[PDB]
Amino acid sequence: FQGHMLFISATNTNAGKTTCARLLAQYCNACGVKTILLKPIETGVNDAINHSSDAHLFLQDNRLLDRSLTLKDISFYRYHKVSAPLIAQQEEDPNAPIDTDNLTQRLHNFTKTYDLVIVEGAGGLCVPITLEENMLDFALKLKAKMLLISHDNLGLINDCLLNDFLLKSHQLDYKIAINLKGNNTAFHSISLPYIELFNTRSNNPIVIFQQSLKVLMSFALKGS
Amino acid sequence: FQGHMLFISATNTNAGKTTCARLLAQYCNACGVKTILLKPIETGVNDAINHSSDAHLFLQDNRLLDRSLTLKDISFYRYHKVSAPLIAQQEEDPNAPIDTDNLTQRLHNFTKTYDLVIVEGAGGLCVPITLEENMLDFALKLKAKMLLISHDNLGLINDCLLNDFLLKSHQLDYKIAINLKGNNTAFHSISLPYIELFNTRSNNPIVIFQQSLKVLMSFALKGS
Ligand SMILES: Nc1ncnc2c1ncn2[C@@H]1O[C@H](COP(=O)(O)OP(=O)(O)NP(=O)(O)O)[C@@H](O)[C@H]1O
Ligand SMILES: Nc1ncnc2c1ncn2[C@@H]1O[C@H](COP(=O)(O)OP(=O)(O)NP(=O)(O)O)[C@@H](O)[C@H]1O
Ligand SMILES: [Mg+2]
Ligand SMILES: [Mg+2]
Repeated sequence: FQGHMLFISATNTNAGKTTCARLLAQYCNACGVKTILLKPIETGVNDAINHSSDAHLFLQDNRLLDRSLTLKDISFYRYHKVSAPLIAQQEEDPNAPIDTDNLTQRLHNFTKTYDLVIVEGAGGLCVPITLEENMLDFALKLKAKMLLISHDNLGLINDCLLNDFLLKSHQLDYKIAINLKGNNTAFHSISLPYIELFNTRSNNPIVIFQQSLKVLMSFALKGS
Repeated sequence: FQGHMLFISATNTNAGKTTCARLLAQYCNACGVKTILLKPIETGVNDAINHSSDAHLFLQDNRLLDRSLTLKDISFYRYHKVSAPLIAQQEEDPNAPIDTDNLTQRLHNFTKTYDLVIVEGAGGLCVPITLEENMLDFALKLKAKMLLISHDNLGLINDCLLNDFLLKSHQLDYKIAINLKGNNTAFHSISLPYIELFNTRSNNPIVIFQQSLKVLMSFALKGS
């Protein structure tokens, strides 16, 4: 088999995809599992003046494995508008719809040279890419496994379970992981009691990302 | 037929259920459609010291139609903890699980005396009530129509469409309405372009609450 592919989505923008992706790739690389970070679609950027977008952060990490990589090797559709990608594309690049067949080829080409290809999405599972496809559709076309990152605040129960319902209704292997930030102990008192109950009753438990680097590495790499 | 019943849920706590419920009930009552507001389950309250919970606000509105109403007539399970109702119940009232058969009877009794019974939920569609039921399950047992209120910020696309997927996967009549707050014009530039596209492609469009009091009154009251 060629390298494994793990898509990283989230309950919400700013839940922690980039933070968690970078931590997981660092952990895998430290275990000798050669791992690249890709951000194929990114909104909210201005590359002429700012070098700290997600693709820039990924690029810094990635060049520890390949100095020759450049931004355009790991991120392909980039927009200024802080919006769903479909809208940003229609406004800023009307003649170039996002081509997910092209993306699928470019992402799978990295499975030749990496043990694990981590793909950060944008927006959320239902956020529109093209007129006919959302982020989940893209992940399904990739045949990737899915890591959905949740925020750690009140509301995470509802958000996790809305995504669980959508994911379980589709043919893909997925995990949900809560990105539990430092200084948050309300989580343990308010939300954790239900996560624990849910996990006794579910075949696919919701985990805490920070407790789960080994589990998530195992998940990403298992099988064919 | 006896009075109609409309359940009000949301994308997130604080999206605007109470605000929108009170506006819709006021509009219906001003049209001669006798409407009561109920908050059967409420967390985060301390009735010994605070009289501005959702049930208190509903009670003030409701007593314009019936002076004899009291808090216990319109709200039945009330907890101090700011959490999902299941957790608050297990911690504060371990011997009294929330009984949704009891709730269904109490809520339906108001269809004798009102043209429309508006029922605010808590937490979100997937938030747990009992070990076996969430808010959506409660609304399904009620046989109510559903009004899901969305927030108006970046992220509303994903949130609305996650709820749309869950709702359309169940046997109930529902609308999604965005609670568009004053002073928000980013909405029109950032999110509205996709809502408009989605609505051309959907048999059940996402509306803006503030544009939709007549439409939503019609929805709540139509048919048997
Ligand atoms: N565990 C954490 N501890 C402390 N800060 C965090 C943590 N996770 C995320 N952050 C901060 O929260 C912000 C958002 O996190 P980030 O990982 O960029 O989210 P994201 O989901 O990738 N955002 P986006 O790609 O724009 O949708 C950043 O400033 C992070 O540094
Ligand atoms: N359209 C609006 N314009 C201005 N303020 C609003 C608007 N909608 C909601 N708010 C305020 O936002 C806060 C939350 O609204 P509220 O209607 O109480 O939400 P909710 O969904 O019922 N909350 P909860 O029942 O606790 O889950 C309140 O302080 C409201 O006054
Ligand atoms: Mg990111
Ligand atoms: Mg409320």
